[PDB]
Amino acid sequence: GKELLLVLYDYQEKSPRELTVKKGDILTLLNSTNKDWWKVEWNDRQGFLPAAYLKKLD
Repeated sequence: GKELLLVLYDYQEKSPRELTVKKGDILTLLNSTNKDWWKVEWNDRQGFLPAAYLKKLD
């Protein structure tokens, strides 16, 4: 029950609740109810990334 996401562009965190990711990383979607910010899971981390940086793969 994992909805996968592709990171489209590098992103550097701007708060302690955000992730830093690189283009091509594959994440899991946790919550898409905010149009601008999605909560995601990657490695052992859970945090936010801007929705514009992500593509749903399912």
